[PDB]
Amino acid sequence: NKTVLCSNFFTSANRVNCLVPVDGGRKLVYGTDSGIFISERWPKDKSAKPRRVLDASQVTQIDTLEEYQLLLVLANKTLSSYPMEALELAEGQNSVAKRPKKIQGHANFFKAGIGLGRHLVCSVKTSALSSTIKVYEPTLKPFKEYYIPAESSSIHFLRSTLCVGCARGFEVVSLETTETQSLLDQADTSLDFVARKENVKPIHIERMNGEFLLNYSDFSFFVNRNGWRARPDWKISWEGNPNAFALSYPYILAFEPNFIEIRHIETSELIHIMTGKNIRMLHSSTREILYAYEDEGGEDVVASLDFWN
Repeated sequence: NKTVLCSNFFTSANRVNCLVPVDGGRKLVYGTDSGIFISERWPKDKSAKPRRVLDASQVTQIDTLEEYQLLLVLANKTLSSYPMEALELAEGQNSVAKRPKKIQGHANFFKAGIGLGRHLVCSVKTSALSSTIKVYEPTLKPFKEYYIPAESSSIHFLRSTLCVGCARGFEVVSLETTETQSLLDQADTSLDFVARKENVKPIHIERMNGEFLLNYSDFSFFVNRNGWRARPDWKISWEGNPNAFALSYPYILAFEPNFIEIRHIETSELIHIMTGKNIRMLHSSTREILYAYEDEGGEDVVASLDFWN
């Protein structure tokens, strides 16, 4: 099932760039080119509009550390924290809770995950050229920094290490110690299609049992750890150029700007294509996958996909 959550409020004036659920999924926080808004996921009153909570411009990425009651905001390349009370109804326009704390001045993307010891926030500067990675620990203090001689698409926490999606592939980087190694094994000949292509866009990594599902813009396949191929006869080549992925067993969903492609994880067969315009995956949780799309004219629409059997 697909359900439309909000088709009325966001428009061609000021589209939804990003979103994160808070308060156990009972509220949604939206980032746009002009501001940050909050609504109820299940409002009692259906004339309720999202409400503006922070002024901030060019908000391209947003997340939380719920344990530390921090809202994390990337706005016109500046990464900052706010306390979660910034979102309260009780707070007014000048209150000290809506004051940002600068974390890093210039950043292209970030990722907050558990990655030990403590748990963490990474900010990545990147160009065609190179990438600089900074890592932070709980009020937030710096911790470790890294350098990478390639353009980076993505970043993933893999227990004690960071796996960076960069133009040469997934490269594993050691939190304490080191230095760095590719994930895939050069001797595995069943992985030559990956090596054929240079360049690639590694986008997303997912654990299943003791295999990992690796998702790039061109293809998906499984490895074992030691990055040796698993299910060697199983391979998906995507119809489009997906920039995001989500797993909702037994389905794997690839989002590209003009369509969502849905495949069966066991058989690898095509189940459904959902066409549209300017499709952006917003957030994937055990609850649902939230995404946005343009509809005529000029509505911006927020929707939910949820699977059940």
